[PDB]
Amino acid sequence: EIIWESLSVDVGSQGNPGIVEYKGVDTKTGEVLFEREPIPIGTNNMGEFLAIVHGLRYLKERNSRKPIYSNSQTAIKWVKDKKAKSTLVRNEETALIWKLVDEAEEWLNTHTYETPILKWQTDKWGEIKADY
RNA sequence: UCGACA
DNA sequence: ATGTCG
Ligand SMILES: [Mg+2]
Ligand SMILES: [Mg+2]
Repeated sequence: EIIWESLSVDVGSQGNPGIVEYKGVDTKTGEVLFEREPIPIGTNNMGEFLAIVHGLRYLKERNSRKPIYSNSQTAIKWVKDKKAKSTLVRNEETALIWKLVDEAEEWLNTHTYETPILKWQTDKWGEIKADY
């Protein structure tokens, strides 16, 4: 049932909106494959979205067909739509995350991928392996 | 009016 | 508490 041969991604924050980071781990081993430097202001869902898209890019650049697990129904939908429907205000503090989101959407519109993006089933399996 | 995912 | 979708 759990596809162990996969990349798991999650967001961590302090505040929401607040300081946002995300990371990607090997679901089997728990090895940390990428971790993004904290972004001073963002939302949980923005970070969950950026983590997926970072994973797609990471896997694509490495010619890997592994799926990606996320526990975020929001982010999964945003990635599918190629569109992050965040409510976060736009100002000088949120400019960085909003630039990163814009660039993520732009990646999705300029690349193909066959990577299945799967929902991690927290209720049945416990916390996703990339959890902070 | 909630339900659900975080 | 907030950020999001069904
Ligand atoms: Mg999560
Ligand atoms: Mg989590």
